[PDB]
Amino acid sequence: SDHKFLTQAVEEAYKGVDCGDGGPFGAVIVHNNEVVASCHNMVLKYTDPTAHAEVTAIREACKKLNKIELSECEIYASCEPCPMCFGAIHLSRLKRLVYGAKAEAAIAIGFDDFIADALRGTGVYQKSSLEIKKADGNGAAIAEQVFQNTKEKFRLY
Amino acid sequence: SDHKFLTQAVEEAYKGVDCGDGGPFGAVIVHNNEVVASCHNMVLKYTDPTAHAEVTAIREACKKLNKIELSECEIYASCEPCPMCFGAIHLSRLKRLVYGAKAEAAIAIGFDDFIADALRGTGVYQKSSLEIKKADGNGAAIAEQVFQNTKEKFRLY
Ligand SMILES: O=c1[nH]c(=O)c2ncn([C@@H]3O[C@H](CO)[C@@H](O)[C@H]3O)c2[nH]1
Ligand SMILES: O=c1[nH]c(=O)c2ncn([C@@H]3O[C@H](CO)[C@@H](O)[C@H]3O)c2[nH]1
Ligand SMILES: [Zn+2]
Ligand SMILES: [Zn+2]
Repeated sequence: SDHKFLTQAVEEAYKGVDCGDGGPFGAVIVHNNEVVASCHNMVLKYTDPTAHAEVTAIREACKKLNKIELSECEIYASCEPCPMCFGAIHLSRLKRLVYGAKAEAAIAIGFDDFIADALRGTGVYQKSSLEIKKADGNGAAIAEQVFQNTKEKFRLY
Repeated sequence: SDHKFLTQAVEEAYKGVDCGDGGPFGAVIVHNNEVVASCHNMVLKYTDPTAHAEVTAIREACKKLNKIELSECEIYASCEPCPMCFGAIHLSRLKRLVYGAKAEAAIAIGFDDFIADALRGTGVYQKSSLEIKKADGNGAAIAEQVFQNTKEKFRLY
């Protein structure tokens, strides 16, 4: 099931960059194999620098489920969540995170050198016991290729 | 001017608690002593765990100026911004953060031990360049008092 939802996040990244909503980032929030939210980066469409794919997905899932905690849900991110998005995942009480590409793949096409210490376990104050899986193999290769594939179809931000 | 805007952020915190919008947190974004945004936590109002005072203020400031970067603006937070909000502050390119109370003040009254390494200077992957001022004296007293005064006047989240 991990491959299915990570693939959906990747295709959301492509869709969002193709419609000009924002950058090539997708996020899918699922509740026991039922997709609650399927979103991409909306920074350009919303004129909102916080409207990352993950934050957008959290907003939508919480509004749809009428609760501010997503402890029964998991989030699939096309790319490794940034510090803001990882903090949002923590505040959401999401119980699992699966992400496709490492943040370096986005940094390679010019994005901010902006990586969540708590995700990589390199913090003094911020810790995390969130279950975190970095995908490998097939879906991971596809997810990493997103940034080379889309790098001239959108504005950096 | 720092004290005036920090006190307005604290006033926003009290205001938001009174109307049941969310927790005792406020944020004011200014552009050369002109207020661009004045908000409080809206997590309960919006059913959105990302709607912290800082994130709400960034969204509204960027909507008012019709741009996704706030490089000429400064932000005043009644309480030390969390990892999510400090990440959003990074992404917004706000050039200066002035915050009132230490995160320990919010932790003492029930909020998560959820502290941003990059704000306190212990981040490894996240490196902030923005100027950061922790308020002293009367401003610190105001901001810390927020959490004693609003104890059990709001629903925790
Ligand atoms: O988690 C993220 N979600 C996004 O939508 C997004 N859009 C851009 N970025 C930037 O990509 C880099 C790798 O996380 C960081 O510079 C992010 O700010 C994003 N990070
Ligand atoms: O930066 C923040 N803005 C808020 O609105 C807010 N509301 C609650 N909290 C929590 O307070 C603690 C200290 O920052 C952390 O547990 C935050 O999640 C907040 N942090
Ligand atoms: Zn992000
Ligand atoms: Zn916050």
